Amino acid sequence: SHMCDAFVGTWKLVSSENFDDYMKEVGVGFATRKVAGMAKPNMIISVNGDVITIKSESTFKNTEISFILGQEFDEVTADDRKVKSTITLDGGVLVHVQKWDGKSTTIKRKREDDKLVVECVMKGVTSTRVYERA
Ligand SMILES: C=CCn1c(S)nnc1COc1ccc(Cl)cc1
Repeated sequence: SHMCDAFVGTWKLVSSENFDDYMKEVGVGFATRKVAGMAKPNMIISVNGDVITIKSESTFKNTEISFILGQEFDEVTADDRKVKSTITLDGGVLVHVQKWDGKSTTIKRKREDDKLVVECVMKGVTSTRVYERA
């Protein structure tokens, strides 16, 4: 009974494009790029009241964020950046902006057919990561 409804569930990574180039743009080092690029995460999304939780479980590094839309929070990313994040809903798309060290990256998550498509942008470099229901 909320529009974030169509994101809720357990999702498994099924394709990725350009993720190595995105990670380079972000500043991820060689060994982390290689190990992280292998990972096939499951993404678990839930909602409880105003609080959204997004968990990522993988061979590389389990993560979990909980947040309220529009309200900034601290996040330690899988690659160990300490970032300040704000997530909003813009026309049905969850828009996640991460700021650190004067840099910014945006991760958009949207439902498209039976997929959840994740677009990660750092400057001119975009990676597209497609998830299907587990
Ligand atoms: C950015 C995309 C969000 N995401 C997806 S989709 N799968 N894993 C992640 C978490 O972000 C990472 C950032 C840098 C590295 Cl090295 C590894 C993961």
